Formats: sequence, structure tokens, C-alpha cells
Amino acid sequence: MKTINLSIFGLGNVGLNLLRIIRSFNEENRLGLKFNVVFVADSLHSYYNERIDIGKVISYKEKGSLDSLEYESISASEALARDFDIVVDATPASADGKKELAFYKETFENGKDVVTANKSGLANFWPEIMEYARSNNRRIRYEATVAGGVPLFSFIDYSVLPSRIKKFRGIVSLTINYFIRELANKREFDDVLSEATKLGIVEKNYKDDLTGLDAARKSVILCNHLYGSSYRLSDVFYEGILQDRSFGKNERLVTETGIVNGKPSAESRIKSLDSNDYLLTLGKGSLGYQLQTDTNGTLNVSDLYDGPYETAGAVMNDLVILSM
Amino acid sequence: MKTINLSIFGLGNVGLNLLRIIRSFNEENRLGLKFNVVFVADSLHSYYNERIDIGKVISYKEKGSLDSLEYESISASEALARDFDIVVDATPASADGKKELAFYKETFENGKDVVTANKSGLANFWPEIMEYARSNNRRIRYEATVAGGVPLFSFIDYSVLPSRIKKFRGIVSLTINYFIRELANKREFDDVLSEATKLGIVEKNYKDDLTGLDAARKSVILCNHLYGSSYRLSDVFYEGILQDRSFGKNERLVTETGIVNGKPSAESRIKSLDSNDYLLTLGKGSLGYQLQTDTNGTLNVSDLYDGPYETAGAVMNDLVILSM
Repeated sequence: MKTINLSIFGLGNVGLNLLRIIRSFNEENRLGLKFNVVFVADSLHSYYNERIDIGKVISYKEKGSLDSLEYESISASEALARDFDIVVDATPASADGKKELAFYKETFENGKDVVTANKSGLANFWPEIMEYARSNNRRIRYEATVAGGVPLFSFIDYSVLPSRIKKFRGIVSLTINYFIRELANKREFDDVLSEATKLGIVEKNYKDDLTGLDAARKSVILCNHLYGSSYRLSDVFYEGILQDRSFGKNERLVTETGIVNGKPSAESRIKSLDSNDYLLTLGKGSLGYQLQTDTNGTLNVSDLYDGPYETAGAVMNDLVILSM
Repeated sequence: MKTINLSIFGLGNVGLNLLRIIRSFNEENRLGLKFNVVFVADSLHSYYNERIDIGKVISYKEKGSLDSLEYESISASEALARDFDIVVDATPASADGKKELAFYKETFENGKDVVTANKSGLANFWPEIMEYARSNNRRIRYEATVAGGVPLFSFIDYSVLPSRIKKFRGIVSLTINYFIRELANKREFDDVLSEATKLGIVEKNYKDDLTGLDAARKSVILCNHLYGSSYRLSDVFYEGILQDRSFGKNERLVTETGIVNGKPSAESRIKSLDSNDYLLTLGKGSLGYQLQTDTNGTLNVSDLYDGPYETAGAVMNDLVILSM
């Protein structure tokens, strides 16, 4: 019954799976919703149509032949001025967050909401983004930015409303933790790196993950959402593994946020956890966290395996929340 | 800014903790809400006032001296006709669910919503309750009826919207599982029972828990919420421990719901779980479940310790959802 029009920016693993999810959702949902896509962009192409054929976009993108699509081409700024409801940002993250900030400003000014899977704008320019949203009376959600497809922001926003959240601890950065755990198997860094590269576990440029900066960016978003702080990266603590030492079987890079000495605090630190720690029960592919609350107890939430499809499922959850 | 008026029925462990929670929430919430109580009842007293003094009610109830409260007394039916927004049902559960059915009918007809922690009406008369709600354009939520304070219905309703939920497995009935695990420690039933009685783990009448009927009632609610079925108790399978045999360390009474052979299905069965099963990681005081979804992955959610305060926190979450 109700049709919501989307413009999707980014067709990497998350954005492409989001298209697949939209098609199945439109077919199957009991929610009285239909999502219509009017615009898709990737790094090479930007296509607009009143009713993009989502199946065709998926097919052409899988075949590596979006070149051959005959839709109107318009720039991102032009697309933002067309009539639609919500922007999805599944683009590559910039180093400094400026392109994301400028993009959300232009989105809100054009009267659209944002759902993002890109954490860069939020980790660097949170108060500016929220002020543009407020100014323009628009909304932004960002489930997929921290803990992938594991409900976290929706969990906070709809499941523990009565609490004033006392503390978050979790494994939210898997690649650095993978390396830590392999090193604890008494392996050499260069052997771990070599294999992780062949497996596609680690990128060509692994610095952001292995210095703990990926965790730090996530912790800014977490801390600001939980405590209403306006932090940027410089407000949080982090550390990484790049320093020669042995690691124990119980060490993890744990991201923790709470109000400490009256001030919101966020830190990602390598800790040797007690043997019965819930975080030690998580597999190398599993994101999870412990949420300590003053009214809804201490809650443990995790998935079994993190991946882009479940991440795109979190984006889709945000889209439904904004629509309903 | 926005005031929501409540009538609270039941001042046992959940209802009394709910009063405490309302007082702290009113003081502390950033949600722009205030909850005003106009009516409280327990088994002995029924008090109405435009603005019940919640602190006084707590104090008198703790001191065992609600006798001495000077507010108007009116019957439950009279109270339902006064002006307010939401009924909270934290009363003792009847055997057959009829009193709960009649109560919700009268509530909806008087133009109020229901939040319940009592599972009896829902386990026996779900389709009738939902029809009265629909007829009267009112709503009912029931977070606290299954898995206590662990978000479950709100989790389904707000965190995994895009999924068509494929399966639920969990430990939702702690007392029977406590007995199973103690028996697996090579103890005799009568010794386990004797101690459990002194500890307050088991009631004077332990039949509903130990025959698996408590689990079965929860599974009706679960299955109907997940699959849109209209089941009653006779539609689900259950079993208990009351039969002489040894139990293994890996046995649990697991409640499982899913669509099986095209039909919604719900069963609570004693299973010997594989050693790496997530449900085996839960302490004897911990409720938890695994939710397998087609769009949001497989999610594991649990608390550390179940108790009436966190249960009342789930009731409070439902109240906020209905108000906001």
C-alpha cells in the first residue's frame, strides 16, 4: 500500500545485497510497504528512472556490465533534487569524513532522510551532521555503521527505552581481533598477514583495521548515540597491533563506552579477559556485545557470522523504521 | 511534556517494581514523557486518584499496610471507565485464561490499550483477544509474558523488520531447566525439590513448571506472534520431568518455534544438545534464545540473570512503545 522511493549510492557488497533484499522484501513483507528505487550509483555510473528495474541492475552489476544500462545519467547533486524519500549511503568511506558531511547536508536541504552504512561522516562530523538534520527537520539512521547486521542502535532505540544505559562492551572490529587470535596461536605476523591476504580477510591497505582506527571510528558513533555526546575521533582512545609481543589466548581488542567520572568515555583496548567473559565465547567471525542497563538488566547480543548480506539487512531495517 | 495515564492491576514482584521504575523514569527520561498513575489494585485493595502518590503506594505496600490508604475505592470495571490511557495487567494468572479475556474485552471497549505480564489470556484466547482489540481499535503488548526482561517481542517488532523469521529456539522456562540440571548433577528429585523450596526457586504448587506447561503457554504466544497463527495450548507440544530417569549434563527443555511442513509449529522438548550449542552457555538463572532470520542472520540474545525488576523493565518498555 505505501510506496517509499529510494536513491541508493554505492553498489559494493552492501549496496548490491540491499537491492536483492529490497526485491524480496517487496514480494514478501506483511508490513504494507513497497520500496521503489529511482536512482542507483556506483563509482562508474549514476542512473535515474522513475522506476529503476532492480533485477536488471543486479544482473548487470553481477555480469560487470552496468555500462550497457540505458537510463538517464545525472550527478549525485541532481539526483538529490529529484522527488524521493530516503538516501542510502553505501559508498566507500573517505579518510576525513568531509565528502559524507557535504553529502548529508545537501540531502537534508533537499528534504530527504539518510540511512548510512558509511561511518566516516559520523565519526568526524557528528555534531555538524545532527545540526543539519535538525535545521532541515530530517532524520538519519546508521545501524550498519557499528556491529554490522547485529541489532544495536535499533536495540537501544526500541528495546531498552526505559534505561539510562550504563555501559557497552563489545567486539565490533573483527579483522584486528582475527590477527590477535592467530598470533595467540603462536604464529608470526607476516605468515598471518600473508594467508589473511589470500583469504580476503584483510585489505591491501590494512592500517585502519590493524592500528585500531576502525574500532575507534565505531566507538565515536556508539558513544555519541548512547550518551548524547558530540565527540570526534580525537575524543576517544584506541590502540592496535602494529610493536612486537606475544598475545595470550584470552586477549581481544574490546570497544567499551560508558560514563566515567561524569564524562562519556569510549576506548578500544587490547585486554586479557577473564576465562568466563561472554566476549571470549564469540567465534572469529562473530560480532557481539554486552549492554549493561539500569532498568533492563545486562543483555548479551551477537550474531554467528558477520557478512555484507546481514549488514544490508540492517540498512533495510533502518529503511523500514524511517518509513513506518 | 506528554503525560500518559495508567491503571496498574497487580502489586506483586513485577507490579511493585514497575511503580519504582515509573518513579525513576519520570525523573530521568530524555523522551519527553511522564507516566501518571490513576489507579492501583492488588488482591486486597483497589485505589483510584487523579494522581496516585506512587512513592506512598510503594512505601505502604513494602510495610504491608495498604489498608491505611485513603483514596477512593472502586471495582476494576469502574476503574476501566475512568479516563486514562493504558491498563497494565500484572495480576496472577488464572488456569484457563477466561478472567484475562473478559478483562481485556472490557478494557478495549472502554477505549484503553493493554500491556500485560500475565500470559493466561494470551495462551488460551489469542484470536478472541486480537479480535476485541481490532474491533475496538486498541492495542496490546506483552513483552514480559515470554523471556522476562530479555527483549524478544520488541526485538522482533523493531530490530529484524525485514526478515520473515525462520526459527526460534530458546530457554524460556528456567525452573524446569534448573531441576533438569541439578538432577544431571546426580541428585535425587526429592532432595532437589526440598532445597529448591527453601531457596524460593520453586512454588508450593510446582506442577505447571515441572510438567512443561509453563513453557507450553509461552510457546503459544511466541508462535502466534511470529507466524500470525491463532493457536491455543492444544496446538503445541510439551513435556516435563514428573517419569524416573537420569539426565545428562547437556539436556535442556528447549522451546522451539518455526514453520514446519508449511504449518507454524511450537514445541518444548527435553533435548540433549551438542556441546557447542549456544543454549548450553546460559547459566541457570539466564533466559536466552537464538533467532534464525532470512534477512538479519542468526542472532543470539540473553540476559545474565532473570528477575522481576528486569521483567517490570520489559513492561515499561511496552508502555513507552505504546506512548511514543
